[PDB]
Amino acid sequence: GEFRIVPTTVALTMTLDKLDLPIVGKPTSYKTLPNRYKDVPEIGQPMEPNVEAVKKLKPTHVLSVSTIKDEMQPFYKQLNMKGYFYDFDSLKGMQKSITQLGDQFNRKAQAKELNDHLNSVKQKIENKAAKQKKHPKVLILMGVPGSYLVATDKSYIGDLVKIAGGENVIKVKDRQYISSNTENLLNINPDIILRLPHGMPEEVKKMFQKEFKQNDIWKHFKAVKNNHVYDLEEVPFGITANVDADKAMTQLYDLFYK
Ligand code: HEM
Repeated sequence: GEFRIVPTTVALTMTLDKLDLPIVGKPTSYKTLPNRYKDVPEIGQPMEPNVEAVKKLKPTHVLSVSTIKDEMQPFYKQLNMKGYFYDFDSLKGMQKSITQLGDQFNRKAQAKELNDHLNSVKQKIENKAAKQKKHPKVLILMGVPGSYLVATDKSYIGDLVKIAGGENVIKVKDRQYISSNTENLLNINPDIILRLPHGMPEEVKKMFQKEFKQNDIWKHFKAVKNNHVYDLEEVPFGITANVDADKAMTQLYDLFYK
């Protein structure tokens, strides 16, 4: 009858806190987790939780996200439990996931409240963006340890850019993040370049720093010449949606129009 839930991602953990739910394990993260989970044990990093540690807690439900569904299949196999891959790649997707979590875990009122808040902020920002005369063309880079990718409309940051009134210069939509070389970056004309870090932020920012100094293509971008290359904080600007999308939407709108 009772649920023993283990969220494997920081976004899921913060979502279950907004839903007023207890959990039995939590991800290993450098990020701030809700205070109420201070004492629950860590189960390893989101992308590779410890199979042995998760089993130990006798969970009823182990939760993951759409963004890494394929890379998580072996984990769930070894766990020998049902895969849960909540869509956290857009506001609409996360809204659906929140409703689903509310239904699964008897938190329908709490889910509706959070969804209503996020919907209200989204609508308000989209309303403001509609009234803007100009809309920046935007290139979004997602830096990970060793390399950087380009974010599409299918990624959370892509959705945020769209909501805030930006036009993503990357038009391909079949995956969330694409290689630095999938679309050619000489064929785009962005007003704004956004750089988001992941996994190892310190290493990523010095990597972006060195890339922009050493790869000749960047000096020629007008966003670079006009000082509109922005390094975004991984919190609220992460690799998936999170319940602090209200802050992310508001902050991005304010960066675009100031
Ligand atoms: C390139 C090598 C990569 C490395 C070494 C890496 C490493 C990490 C690390 C260290 C974390 C935990 C950060 C924390 O302490 O909270 C994390 C989280 C995560 N990563 Fe990556 N990452 C990489 C690329 C990617 C890519 C390409 C994706 C998929 C688009 C991805 C998806 C995720 C997701 C969904 C989480 C959980 C986010 C959350 O906790 O809400 N990672 N990764």
